[PDB]
Amino acid sequence: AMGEAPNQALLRILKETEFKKIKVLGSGTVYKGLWIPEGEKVKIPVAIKESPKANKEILDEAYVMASVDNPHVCRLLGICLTSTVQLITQLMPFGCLLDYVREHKDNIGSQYLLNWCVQIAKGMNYLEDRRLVHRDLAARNVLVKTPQHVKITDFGLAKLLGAEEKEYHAEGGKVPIKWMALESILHRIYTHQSDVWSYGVTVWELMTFGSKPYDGIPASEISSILEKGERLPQPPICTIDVYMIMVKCWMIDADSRPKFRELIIEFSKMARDPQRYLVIQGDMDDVVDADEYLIPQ
Ligand SMILES: COc1cc2ncnc(Nc3ccc(F)c(Cl)c3)c2cc1OCCCN1CCOCC1
Ligand code: NA
Repeated sequence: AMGEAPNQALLRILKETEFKKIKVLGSGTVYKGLWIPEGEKVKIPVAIKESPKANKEILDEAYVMASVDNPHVCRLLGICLTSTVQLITQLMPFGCLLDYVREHKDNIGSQYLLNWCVQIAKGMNYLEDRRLVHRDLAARNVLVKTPQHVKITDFGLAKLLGAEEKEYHAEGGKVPIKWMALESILHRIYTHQSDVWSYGVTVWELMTFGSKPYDGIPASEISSILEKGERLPQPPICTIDVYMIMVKCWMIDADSRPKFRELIIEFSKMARDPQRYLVIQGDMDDVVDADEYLIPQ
């Protein structure tokens, strides 16, 4: 019986003249640039993302990204209507967390790993409060603002649940199989609890310092592996306490898996005694970051 409330997010349309590209970051192509609005004496570092069937997907993505506002989720600064539609967002200078953990494998300690798990769970809990199923959570879709501050991005697959709707039922469409809950593979059902499965895989990627899950197994074999009860193995650095959390994320009964709000509590506790839980060897004047550039709502 609960109804739906209005979404009064403001979609800001940026003029192409207001921002300068600088370099490519990966060709979907994403550029790094500088946005210099109105007559404001500020310069904001941005990332800039860019056949009729595809502009619909980029506008669904802009819709979601314009509707989120949390320190651990990436939000839209605005869109630019060129030949192709561009999404403009805060530059996350250290890039994606997957690459970051691979590049700094030898220097990442237990405090960082556990704090990232907390922050990812915070962002995901926020998305859950907004009734959004992300559907593509993975370390490649977490971005690094600084080593101490990460945010979830890439809302290309995300879906808004009705006020009294548990599930999104997908049609066909490519979905990254190695991060998907078993029920999503077999039945195309997605929920907040399927996102929790992906979260566990994401934690595993972190705790192996960026290993590929089920490395060298074809995606078409993953369903039958999971059905037999096999799961990703215990990373070497992980105590049983940390692995148990991961394993719980990969239970067959979706409602048995932890909730994001529980994951925040559990990883917060572990971050206070990090070496109890992970055993790890060797443990421009007018530039404004977009977190200090506030746009009325
Ligand atoms: C400094 O690097 C980035 C900062 C970023 N800052 C903000 N957003 C990014 N991506 C992004 C993601 C979704 C969006 F809607 C928009 Cl507008 C942008 C960013 C992507 C970035 O790089 C993506 C790097 C992808 N690597 C680069 C090549 O190696 C494999 C994948
Ligand atoms: Na230690």
